Amino acid sequence: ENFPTEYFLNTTVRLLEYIRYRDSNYTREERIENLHYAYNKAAHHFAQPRQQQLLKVDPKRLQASLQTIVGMVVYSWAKVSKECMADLSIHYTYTLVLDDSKDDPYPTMVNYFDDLQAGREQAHPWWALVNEHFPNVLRHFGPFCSLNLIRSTLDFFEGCWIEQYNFGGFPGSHDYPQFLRRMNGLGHCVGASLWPKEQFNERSLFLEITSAIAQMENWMVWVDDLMSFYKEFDDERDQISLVKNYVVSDEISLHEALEKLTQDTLHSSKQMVAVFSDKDPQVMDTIECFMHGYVTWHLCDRRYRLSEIYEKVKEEKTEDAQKFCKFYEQAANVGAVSPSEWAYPPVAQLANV
Amino acid sequence: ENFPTEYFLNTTVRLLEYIRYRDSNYTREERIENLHYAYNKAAHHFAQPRQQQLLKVDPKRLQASLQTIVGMVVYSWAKVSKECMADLSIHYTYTLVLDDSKDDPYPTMVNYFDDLQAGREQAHPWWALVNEHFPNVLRHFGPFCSLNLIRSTLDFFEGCWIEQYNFGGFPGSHDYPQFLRRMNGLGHCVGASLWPKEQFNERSLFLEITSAIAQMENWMVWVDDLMSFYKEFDDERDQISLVKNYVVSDEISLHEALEKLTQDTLHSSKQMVAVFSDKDPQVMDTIECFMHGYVTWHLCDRRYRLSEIYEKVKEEKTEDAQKFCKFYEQAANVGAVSPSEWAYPPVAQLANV
Ligand SMILES: [Mg+2]
Ligand SMILES: [Mg+2]
Ligand SMILES: [Mg+2]
Repeated sequence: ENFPTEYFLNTTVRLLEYIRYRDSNYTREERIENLHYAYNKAAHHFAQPRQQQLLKVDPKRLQASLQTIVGMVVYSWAKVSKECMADLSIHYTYTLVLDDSKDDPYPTMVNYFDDLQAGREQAHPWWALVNEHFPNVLRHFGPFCSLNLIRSTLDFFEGCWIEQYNFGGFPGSHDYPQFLRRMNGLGHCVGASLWPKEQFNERSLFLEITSAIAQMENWMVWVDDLMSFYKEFDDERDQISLVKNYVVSDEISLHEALEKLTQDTLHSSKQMVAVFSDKDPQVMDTIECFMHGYVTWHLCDRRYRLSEIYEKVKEEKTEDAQKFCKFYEQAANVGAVSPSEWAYPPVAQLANV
Repeated sequence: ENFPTEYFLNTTVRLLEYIRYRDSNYTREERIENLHYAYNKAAHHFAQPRQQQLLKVDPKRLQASLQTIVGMVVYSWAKVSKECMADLSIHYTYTLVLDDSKDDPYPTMVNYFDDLQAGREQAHPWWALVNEHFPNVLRHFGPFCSLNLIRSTLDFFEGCWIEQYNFGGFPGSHDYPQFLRRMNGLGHCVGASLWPKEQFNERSLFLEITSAIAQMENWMVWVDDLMSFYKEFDDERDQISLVKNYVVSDEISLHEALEKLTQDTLHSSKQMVAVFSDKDPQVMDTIECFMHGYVTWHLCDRRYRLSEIYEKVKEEKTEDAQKFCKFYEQAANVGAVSPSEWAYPPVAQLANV
């Protein structure tokens, strides 16, 4: 009934300690420069007439979606170039936006393969925009990493299709929940997009990169699920989250579902550190900066409402409460930025022009 | 080292006993009918000069691979049409060929996306043949199932790429083993290819089909990991396997890995029943025919050399050796068919003509 505040607090602090969440050389001024650069290129992109006409999305939602994504990319893909941040920001905004569509994909997918093989534009307008823009993203990567982004985005499309059914799985279908989360998680897209060929040699680091994808896929989706647990707790609109599907498919209490998620998240966090600590320094740096930035993004983006938790235990003398607050303040310290400092002008204004 | 023959018998018996292995998908006459029909069409396809030119494989290997796959398809896709069996046999023969192949995809995947988007033939000859043939397979399915086949085949390609490095994962990279197995397992391709639109309405059974894909993906791969353990054990190309990757990645004994696998496999089997038992009978039927036929195929087909094991423990007085031999005999009774009764003429002969 009530939110598991202490249990949530303990797990979150454990998660941050396990990943060695600490300060970086990534400054606020640098952040702002990156945020504005990525926002500005993406904003001009989505403001073009073709994009404005084929991408069915409410203007205010697009604006909010773009801002949250730019934040996610600039903060988590800390080592990539500005161009790479901008181009990845566009791709991930396309993916987030597809979740606003309730339109049945069936009719637009009947000739998917034949049109693809023939080089004809796809019937589904989202595929038309995404496949047209894709090269701007792939140009930053080698063939192996590119193949991964392509596959993950294709999986994501199928995941959105499945979700239109608002199905959490048949009771007893234990393998359904993760099958769905992987399908919609963009794990291999995220995992592989951390290695621009400009900074990494895909062939020389094949093993570390392949391993990063395998481990980051689960780390990223589970951390998102865990940190989204507070905002989703009482959301009666959101009915098929991973945790909620665990309840339905595994026939267990929400608490047990949360326990499952916590165990997987903490273990994933430890093996991440254990495996990459001794590997190539540049690789460990990218992985570590992703984890930290990804957490900071969740802590600083209003969408997750975690400030509400910080505000509820801000004066408790509990160990976890105090540790959570210190971490939170650390995050806001470098992540709490006013949108007026980078996200301007609005996409709709550039669209009218 | 030495093959855990003793434990191999223990696990195999447990699985067969739990699923209650019993193949009754065909009369001997029907089985021969389908095998020949599928083989004959596939044989004429692979004998075409274009196919002979681009598919780089030793004639004897192609021949042996085709017969192994015709058996897999006919034996497990018992409810689909002869045409579907044939077209699926061609597709899965392309994949098995790549499955044992040793090539570097890298150079021919550099312009993969751009060529795909422009409708230009792919540089990698395998993709050139597979994508050209694909429509003959997809015409049997609705858009959702088709999308699944496409994704799984693309995943499979990446899977074989990774295997080229003979990497079993970094010690402690717990997520690597299954990451790779799903990547190379063709799970969604197999699971989705069980629902031809001629017999099933993709929209009326969307949930059961999605569920079947999710659950069968793991049953399918795990069952093969267990049963194909023998032929892979000492094969250089198969040293990177789920079982052997569990050892390296999770730092555990081959024994523990096998027990882990069989436990998963038994659980997967249990939920398959629990979930589909009381669902649409036509769906349950296709699922049952696949599970039993899939096992029959592993016990009879050459590729898995399970006869060799039979010819060694047949005399042994162990209880497992007796259970295994009873099952092996039961499977041969229905599945042991002479190639001379259906696999003719040889591909090579049709090619020279
Ligand atoms: Mg394989
Ligand atoms: Mg193989
Ligand atoms: Mg195998």
